[PDB]
Amino acid sequence: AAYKLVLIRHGESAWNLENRFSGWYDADLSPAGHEEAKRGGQALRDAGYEFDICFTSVQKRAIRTLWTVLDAIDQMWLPVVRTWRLNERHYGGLTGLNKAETAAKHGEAQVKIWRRSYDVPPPPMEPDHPFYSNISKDRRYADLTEDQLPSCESLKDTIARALPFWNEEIVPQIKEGKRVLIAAHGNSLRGIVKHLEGLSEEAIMELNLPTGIPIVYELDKNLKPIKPMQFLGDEET
Amino acid sequence: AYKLVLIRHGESAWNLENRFSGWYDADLSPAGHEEAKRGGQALRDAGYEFDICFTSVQKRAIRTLWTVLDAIDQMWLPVVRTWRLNERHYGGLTGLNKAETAAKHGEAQVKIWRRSYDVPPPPMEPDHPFYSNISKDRRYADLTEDQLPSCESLKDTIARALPFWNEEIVPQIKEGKRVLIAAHGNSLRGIVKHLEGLSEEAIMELNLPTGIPIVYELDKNLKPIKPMQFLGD
Ligand SMILES: O=C(O)c1sc(-c2ccc(Cl)cc2)cc1NS(=O)(=O)c1ccc(-c2ccccc2)cc1
Ligand SMILES: [Cl-]
Repeated sequence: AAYKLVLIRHGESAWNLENRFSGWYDADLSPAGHEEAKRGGQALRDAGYEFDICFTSVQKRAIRTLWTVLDAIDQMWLPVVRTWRLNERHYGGLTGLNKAETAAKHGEAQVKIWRRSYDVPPPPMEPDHPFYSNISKDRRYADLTEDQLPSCESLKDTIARALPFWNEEIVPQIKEGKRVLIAAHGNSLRGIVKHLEGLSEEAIMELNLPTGIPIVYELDKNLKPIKPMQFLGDEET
Repeated sequence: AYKLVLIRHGESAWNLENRFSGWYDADLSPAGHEEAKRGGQALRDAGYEFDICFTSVQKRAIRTLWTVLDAIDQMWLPVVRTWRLNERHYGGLTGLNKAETAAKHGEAQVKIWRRSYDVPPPPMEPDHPFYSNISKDRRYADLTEDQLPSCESLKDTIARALPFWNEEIVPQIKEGKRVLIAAHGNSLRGIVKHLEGLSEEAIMELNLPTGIPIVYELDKNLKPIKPMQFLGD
């Protein structure tokens, strides 16, 4: 095919072990998540993959995933572009709560609604939230407009702010012939896959990308996949 | 009162910093990595904040920057890589230790290369074990035939570093962005010579320490207001 695109979702994070909602909280990879990224990078290396430009988020679990991959494929010299628009979904007032605290505060009915809904956001992250200043006041978002900095996101919102970066910055590079690697998060990559494959809301909500695994798209010149996404790695994985 | 921070990477693998590593893409040794950690330590203790980072395309510098960014919790910063910040290209000497250099070319010629600002070493020829490894490396594929060196005098090195400084770094400094630069001995020499208006002899005598933040305070014309200061204990 004309073009080749590779995606990778970061592995386990420090708060995954605590089953706390991270969202825009900047949790690091756990040691296992780091090893996952090493194995994904080794897979890209064994297949001889070469890239020309990399995109990631401003969250260190994704950036460290990208770094680990670039180390394993000996392409640390590649240009790297970071953007908030590839960040994980913003989980609003749920940020920092674990599974038990979430169920305790909101009830399983409300939680089920948030789980299966495409466009209903979680509560907003208010100024008295324990991570409000940690996230909303982080200088890395200093240049965001008031309507750009979310207090909370539905999956719809997440995709709606990821896809402008895709269209305006990634698509031109792919059509320039550059081999792109995107290292990001479950829900931002969902936005990209939903656009690539023309998936429905239900279908994208049922899609769970595996972690630490290179995802390969073969694309024609209009960036339509010519075959299903392919996972790279040993036969087991 | 702009703030500019430079950091020179530390020790590379296989003693290659005592072997004219130049454009060979040697990785840091564990000790050189530890050095970068200590420098990042120092910067975080001091509460330094950056807005943009510049480095070479060589992994010992890149990994140094990565280690600093990790230590100061600023991995989200934008990073620009450029070959123009590469270490000096030592041509045919690349990879040889001091004894092998003397044995191959003689003490008199080696002293001349050591002390001269504008006499390059001999070119890296196809028989050199690094010739195809460096000259056919994909990251240089866009360089014009005049741009890809086979060897560099110190003069050459500074001459290709300065256009990047003037065209890319200066405008960021003038916008008030706090710049971090992680690079190599001789490209950083280029920056320092331009900053302090040093002479050729002076720049050849200056030996920047490794793994230590080097802090510059510049006025509205990018002229240092005081000597460079080092960050540590
Ligand atoms: O079970 C399920 O898959 C989901 S998804 C979901 C949900 C999705 C979107 C919104 Cl906005 C709100 C909620 C709720 C549940 N149920 S849960 O028991 O309360 C639960 C709560 C947290 C976790 C967790 C585990 C690791 C790291 C971080 C969090 C797992 C489960
Ligand atoms: Cl980077």
